[PDB]
Amino acid sequence: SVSFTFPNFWSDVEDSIIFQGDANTTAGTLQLCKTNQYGTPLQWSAGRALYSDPVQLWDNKTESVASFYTEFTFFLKITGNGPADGLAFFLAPPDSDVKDAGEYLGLFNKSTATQPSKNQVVAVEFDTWTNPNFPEPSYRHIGINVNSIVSVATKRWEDSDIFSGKIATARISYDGSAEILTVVLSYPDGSDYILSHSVDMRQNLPESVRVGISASTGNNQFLTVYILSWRFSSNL
Amino acid sequence: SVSFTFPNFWSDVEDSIIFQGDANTTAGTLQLCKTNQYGTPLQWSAGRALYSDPVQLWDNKTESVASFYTEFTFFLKITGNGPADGLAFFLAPPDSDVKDAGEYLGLFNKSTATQPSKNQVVAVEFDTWTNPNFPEPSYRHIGINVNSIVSVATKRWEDSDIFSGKIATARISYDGSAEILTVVLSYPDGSDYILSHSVDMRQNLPESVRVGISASTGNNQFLTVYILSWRFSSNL
Amino acid sequence: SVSFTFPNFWSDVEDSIIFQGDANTTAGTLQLCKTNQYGTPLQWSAGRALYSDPVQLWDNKTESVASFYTEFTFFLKITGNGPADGLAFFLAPPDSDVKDAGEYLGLFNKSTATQPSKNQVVAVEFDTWTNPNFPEPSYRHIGINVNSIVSVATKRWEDSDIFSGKIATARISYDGSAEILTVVLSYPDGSDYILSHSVDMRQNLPESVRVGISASTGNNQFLTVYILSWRFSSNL
Amino acid sequence: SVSFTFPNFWSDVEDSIIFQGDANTTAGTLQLCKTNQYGTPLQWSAGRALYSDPVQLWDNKTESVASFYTEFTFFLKITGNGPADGLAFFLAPPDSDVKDAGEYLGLFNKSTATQPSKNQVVAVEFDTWTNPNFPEPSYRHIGINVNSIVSVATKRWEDSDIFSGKIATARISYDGSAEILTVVLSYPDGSDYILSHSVDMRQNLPESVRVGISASTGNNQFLTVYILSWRFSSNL
Ligand SMILES: *[C@@H]1O[C@H](CO)[C@@H](O[C@@H]2O[C@H](CO)[C@@H](O)[C@H](O)[C@H]2NC(C)=O)[C@H](O)[C@H]1NC(C)=O
Ligand SMILES: *[C@@H]1O[C@H](CO)[C@@H](O[C@@H]2O[C@H](CO)[C@@H](O)[C@H](O)[C@H]2NC(C)=O)[C@H](O)[C@H]1NC(C)=O
Ligand SMILES: *[C@@H]1O[C@H](CO)[C@@H](O[C@@H]2O[C@H](CO)[C@@H](O)[C@H](O)[C@H]2NC(C)=O)[C@H](O)[C@H]1NC(C)=O
Ligand SMILES: *[C@@H]1O[C@H](CO)[C@@H](O[C@@H]2O[C@H](CO)[C@@H](O)[C@H](O)[C@H]2NC(C)=O)[C@H](O)[C@H]1NC(C)=O
Ligand SMILES: CO[C@@H]1O[C@H](CO)[C@H](O)[C@H](O[C@H]2O[C@H](CO)[C@H](O)[C@H](O)[C@H]2O)[C@H]1O
Ligand SMILES: CO[C@@H]1O[C@H](CO)[C@H](O)[C@H](O[C@H]2O[C@H](CO)[C@H](O)[C@H](O)[C@H]2O)[C@H]1O
Ligand SMILES: CO[C@@H]1O[C@H](CO)[C@H](O)[C@H](O[C@H]2O[C@H](CO)[C@H](O)[C@H](O)[C@H]2O)[C@H]1O
Ligand SMILES: CO[C@@H]1O[C@H](CO)[C@H](O)[C@H](O[C@H]2O[C@H](CO)[C@H](O)[C@H](O)[C@H]2O)[C@H]1O
Ligand SMILES: [Ca+2]
Ligand SMILES: [Ca+2]
Ligand SMILES: [Ca+2]
Ligand SMILES: [Ca+2]
Ligand SMILES: [Mn+2]
Ligand SMILES: [Mn+2]
Ligand SMILES: [Mn+2]
Ligand SMILES: [Mn+2]
Repeated sequence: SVSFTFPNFWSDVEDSIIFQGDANTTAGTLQLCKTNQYGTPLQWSAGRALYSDPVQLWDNKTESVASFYTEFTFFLKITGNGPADGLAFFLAPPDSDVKDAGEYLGLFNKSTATQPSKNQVVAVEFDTWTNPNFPEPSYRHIGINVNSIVSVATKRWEDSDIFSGKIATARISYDGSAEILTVVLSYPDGSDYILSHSVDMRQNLPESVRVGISASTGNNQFLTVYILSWRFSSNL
Repeated sequence: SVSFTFPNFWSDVEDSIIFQGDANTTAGTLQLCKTNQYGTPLQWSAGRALYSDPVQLWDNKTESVASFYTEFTFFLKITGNGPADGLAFFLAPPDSDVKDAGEYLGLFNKSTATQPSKNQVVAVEFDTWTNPNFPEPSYRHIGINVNSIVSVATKRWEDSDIFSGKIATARISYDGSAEILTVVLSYPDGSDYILSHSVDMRQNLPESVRVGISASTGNNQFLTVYILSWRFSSNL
Repeated sequence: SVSFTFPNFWSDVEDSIIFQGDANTTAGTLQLCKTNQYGTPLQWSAGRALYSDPVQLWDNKTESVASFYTEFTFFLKITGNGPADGLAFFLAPPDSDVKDAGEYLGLFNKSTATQPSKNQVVAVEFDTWTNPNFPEPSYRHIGINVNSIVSVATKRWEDSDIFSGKIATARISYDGSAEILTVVLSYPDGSDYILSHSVDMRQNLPESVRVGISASTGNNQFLTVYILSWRFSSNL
Repeated sequence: SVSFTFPNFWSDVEDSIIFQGDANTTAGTLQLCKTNQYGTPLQWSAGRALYSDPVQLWDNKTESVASFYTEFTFFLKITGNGPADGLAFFLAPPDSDVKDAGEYLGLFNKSTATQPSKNQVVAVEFDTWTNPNFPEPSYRHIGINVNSIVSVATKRWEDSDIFSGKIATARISYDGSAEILTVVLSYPDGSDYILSHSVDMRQNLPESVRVGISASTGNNQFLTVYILSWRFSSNL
């Protein structure tokens, strides 16, 4: 059983959050990627914020899988028409470090991003940029990734919400018995996105893992991701 | 596309909410079942609060199913050791009225509660009382009901949370493409319940329906359910 | 050095709040005056909710009036054009009990309401009814009462806010050194009422007092006051 | 009759807020003074954020000082034992620009900071550093400044709250009729600071003024002030 709550990141979350890549706290929020003194986000950057304590995903001698829930708010600071690349919530082995930037969201490497058998990561992505390098929706989208940058299921993410300049609330749940991952993205306006898909953690990740949030950028400099709050709870 | 938000029920929600059975507003909240002048809940009562506007669940000539999300907070005013019977969120034909009280949660009739083919209702229940009349967990529980008072899937609901005297937050989502219903129950302490199950609305409900919240009581008078807030959104 | 916080009144505030007259808790709120089973407020009723623990207002040889701050939210459920009589925050001797209803706000008796030397109560009133019995604004108003139902200072209270059907936030502060009482009434719309006046508690109240909120009604039955939250802190 | 509300500073408040000195927005907040790429605050810096629209303070032949109320939250990011210099809310002529840093809080010049007749500024200061250059409390404090860096009235500000690492809420009100300025500083823990003092804006400021918040630093580099939200309303 694991749980934590960050109403904000004003306190010294140093002894509770592992910062990878560019990740760090900025004025009570988590800023995954670096910006210059002029507030302009740097190109090809990546960062991740992983919770220190590990999570018992499942048991082998019991085959019993754990359930978990996470909720976090984020703001997309967009100053252009081509924001990239987005952010993602994810689970990975405790020693997993930041990977490639750009379309890989700091989760995979260029060489194996499309090879599930060569990865150990499950994530829900909020993709603000359609990439031609591999198969994916031609529109902004939300998706569930199982050991691959190519989502197993996606949902269209409206630009009116992406460029809304409003605080979004992401909720992700997983029922260990049913083996179902669900994501709900909500905007203060009146729009909710719902995406669910069956996924068995036992065949995609080790018994013990860490949870975190990742973000990255490519050539454009029109986007900076900020996480305002974050809580999580898990039960075997 | 349908959506609404009730941060509270202080306003005159008369021209937006259909009250069934005992249901009504009480000091900014929805109180489904009646209590006396001494605050004591009456026995064998039932009540439902349905949103006026109908929701397009699915399309026949398109086979396309809609997705929706709902969130609401509730408080369990318990004054004894045997609180019953609980509450539930549900979807049913627009002309569906309150049914039997007690273990039926105002959703089914005594005679057909266990006969799916004789019902038109999908619900997520928060059952505070184990009934011997039909099969169900011997402990307090949360469940998904598909045209029957006998849940297709359940999750244990800890008494420490039920008798916590705290405001609970219920979240229910449905992905029309994946045909998955998910429920998350959260307590300000640090406990989250997650329950997901595949369910196809097309074979359980008509194209157009109404959403609502229901509650009922039996012989005991140790429980009074109050809904503090409620919002919903749906998209075809 | 006394302080307390009530984010709501869902818990059993029995062993912390002294209920006088009709006062009691109702669905997470404080309802000072009673209503029938039809939700209709009874005529000529009065009620007060005083915090159990007494507050040290001042001292003699020590010479040091205590400072305090209190904040609370309330809703005016109005169903007619003649709401009466309103509510008030007050300080009085620990053994002070509810007084007369109607225009006296449960704070004074009919025979001495206009005689300062015969009373022991300082209060901030939110008067929704202009009375001709004694001098007072011919319009709804907010006021500072020092041992009298006749305010020493008042501020007009716009009807657009009174019948707004929105939750109001009251803030009352007192600087024991400057001997100044300040009241600020705020509405979510965009209106703030400010009223300050010099007042020396030492010559109007005993060294030890209790703080509370009261309300009352007269002939009309168009108003029911509800207090949703309440907090207070003091320092000698 | 001017009013504005900033629940945060995530939006482009460019066409609503005049940034002076180092002031600017940082991740949804206002950062008055600059910090390097290492998050270290620069020495001897100053910045102010004034609301664009001017406020009508008072009139002559009309005789009617306007009343106003303002509320804002701020966080003191402290990394050392000598945080300086603090922040302040103020009113000054519309064309007033940032002044000297250090102990002057960006509000006065070194040569005239102690000369009321040479200044046009009324403010509430939150001084985290006792200066020996001029008379002031030998302990951290809150104060009301009338055309001088030497407060006419002050209140001790406990270090437990200053180094608390929690978000503080400041509330400032002014009754134009009573000519009374009141400040209330509140911490989520359970401490409220109250300070009131008589002040006539008519003899200290022009008929039209601008309101804002300022901050500054000296030699030490242990403090960085952040304003998370800010709202204000006024009425002639
Ligand atoms: C406020 O109302 C409550 C209603 O609950 C009163 O307490 C109840 O009193 C009845 C008997 O009159 C008991 O059967 C209940 O068990 C009590 N309820 C609780 C929660 O204890 C209470 O007396 C009223 N307070 C005042 C001052 O009249
Ligand atoms: C919900 O409760 C309200 C109580 O406010 C009921 O309204 C009252 O109804 C009675 C008759 O039943 C009238 O005499 C009163 O004038 C009504 N009160 C007000 C303020 O108008 C209402 O009937 C209840 N709703 C339902 C569906 O039962
Ligand atoms: C506050 O900082 C912002 C940083 O964004 C400054 O505005 C930027 O100015 C640079 C050039 O110096 C431009 O490339 C950016 O496009 C601007 N950003 C935005 C959002 O417009 C701004 O000048 C600073 N304000 C002050 C008073 O110094
Ligand atoms: C996150 O940002 C902070 C900025 O506050 C970094 O802390 C500074 O690190 C430099 C050296 O890298 C030190 O000289 C400063 O003294 C530090 N500042 C403070 C206030 O202690 C921190 O290094 C960053 N964390 C990571 C993992 O990069
Ligand atoms: C014009 O298309 C761009 O070509 C680049 C090589 O010339 C590169 O493929 C780029 O994609 C990269 O940047 C975008 C936008 O910033 C995004 O971050 C991608 O993930 C990243 O690979 C093409 O857009
Ligand atoms: C002692 O068991 C009770 O027997 C009753 C008949 O004598 C009846 O079955 C009752 O159940 C009813 O009340 C409970 C508790 O209030 C609950 O509401 C059930 O749904 C309702 O059927 C038995 O508990
Ligand atoms: C018909 O008007 C009533 O006259 C009374 C004397 O005959 C008395 O003034 C009464 O006022 C009372 O009711 C109002 C409205 O409820 C209010 O509560 C007053 O405080 C109360 O004295 C008149 O309505
Ligand atoms: C070494 O102490 C410094 O002496 C200065 C004169 O030589 C001056 O008093 C200085 O104070 C300055 O820095 C502090 C801390 O940052 C504060 O900002 C004061 O306002 C500023 O004048 C002393 O630190
Ligand atoms: Ca992409
Ligand atoms: Ca049951
Ligand atoms: Ca009156
Ligand atoms: Ca100083
Ligand atoms: Mn993608
Ligand atoms: Mn059940
Ligand atoms: Mn009055
Ligand atoms: Mn000072």
